[PDB]
Amino acid sequence: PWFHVLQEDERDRIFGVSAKGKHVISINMPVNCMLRDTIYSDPMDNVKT
RNA sequence: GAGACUUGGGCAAUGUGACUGCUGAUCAGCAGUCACAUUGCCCAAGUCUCUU
RNA sequence: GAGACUUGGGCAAUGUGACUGCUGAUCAGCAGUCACAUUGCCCAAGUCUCUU
Repeated sequence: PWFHVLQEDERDRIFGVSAKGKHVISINMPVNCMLRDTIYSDPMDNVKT
């Protein structure tokens, strides 16, 4: 899986004010994989969790 | 070689636990220096007025 | 000399400004290093099947 970290502007562009200090990441699949769409994460602080 | 099992070897992926340094951001607490401002003590110094 | 006026300078208490350094906390992040797990691939032979 290809994970793309979402910077601050896209965070509150797609999510609420909670995405200010709490990071958001994305999940991206190849077309060969069943999913051809992206998956987004819960706005939350540390990337590890 | 393949199908499967037995053991071993090779590679890879991903995750987990621990350690040593390295910086980042924010916040509190402390010291020192320099400068400006207020008025006064204030003498120097020139000008000017009075006058010495 | 008195006074006006100005430059020269320290001193006086007091005010504010700018800079560096010092200890202390939290969070995040980096580069290393060891230890364990699963998954997948490959190969070897043990066993047999299939095929050259």
